[PDB]
Amino acid sequence: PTQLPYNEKWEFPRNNLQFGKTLGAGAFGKVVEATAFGLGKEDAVLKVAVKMLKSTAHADEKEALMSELKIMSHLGQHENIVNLLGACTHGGPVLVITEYCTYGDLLNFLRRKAEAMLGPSGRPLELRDLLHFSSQVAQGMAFLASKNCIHRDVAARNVLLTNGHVAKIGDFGLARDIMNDSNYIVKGNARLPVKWMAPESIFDSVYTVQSDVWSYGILLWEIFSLGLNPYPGILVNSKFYKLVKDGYQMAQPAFAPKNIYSIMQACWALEPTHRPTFQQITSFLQEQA
Ligand SMILES: COc1cnc2[nH]cc(Cc3ccc(NCc4ccc(C(F)(F)F)cc4)nc3)c2c1
Repeated sequence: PTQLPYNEKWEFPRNNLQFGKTLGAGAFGKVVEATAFGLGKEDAVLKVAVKMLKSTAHADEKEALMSELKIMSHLGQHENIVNLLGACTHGGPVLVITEYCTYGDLLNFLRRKAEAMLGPSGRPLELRDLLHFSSQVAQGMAFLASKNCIHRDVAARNVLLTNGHVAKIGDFGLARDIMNDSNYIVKGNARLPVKWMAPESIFDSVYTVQSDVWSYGILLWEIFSLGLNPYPGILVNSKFYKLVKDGYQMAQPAFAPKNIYSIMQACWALEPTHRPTFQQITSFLQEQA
């Protein structure tokens, strides 16, 4: 968990990085765009996303970034996650070099796309596009699940779009301003994305792959509503916790076929083991796309 080894195959020279604009910034971290020179086997020169701490960060934050790095090394690579390209551990602050995704997170892309289509009164989205997006994050999640890996924050804001509009699951983490983010509710000590959480996660503080499958259900909802907020208009309070515990589910989104909303409902099984596996979801979605 903390005792994994950082392999130095990933080690990259920070002086071979030319930084661009900041892509996102949290309290104690940020993601900045950069150009790396001689990166990888083929000595590629490409645009990367670099994840780093700010000056405000302390040893606590340093440890987390390192651990995250150790995990990304452990996991392996898959087309539908945000891959680790390299890391700078020596001679300065820890820098994490990952794939750069031209279109940013899925949530804004969906929201800004929808506005463009409404406009008249790139090209517009069609139902195939949402199926593909949904499909791809399933392949990605299914990859983690094969590694006994738990994301604990599945949502459209942490799903990124590269060229060709290929979806990759990531985690902004320190690079997200969750202190002022209303999608993150203050429960006790922690700030949690409550509306995406399985009931067992909220109450028993239990996180499994199946709790991630629940969160994926919420994700499908975001996609087929073109970026609406989950449980819209509903304040997170005692009533809201009771409702979820008693099997309250959102209504069908405007753009979901009934079989897609059916799969949303299966993700929201109150019993964790009754929810689908990510592979099940993948093969079904692949077929629809
Ligand atoms: C905004 O415009 C962009 C453009 N390209 C981009 N590439 C990566 C990000 C944001 C980002 C940067 C790094 C990162 N890494 C954290 C992480 C943790 C865990 C995984 C995992 F588990 F899915 F493998 C992936 C990524 N996750 C997300 C980005 C933002």
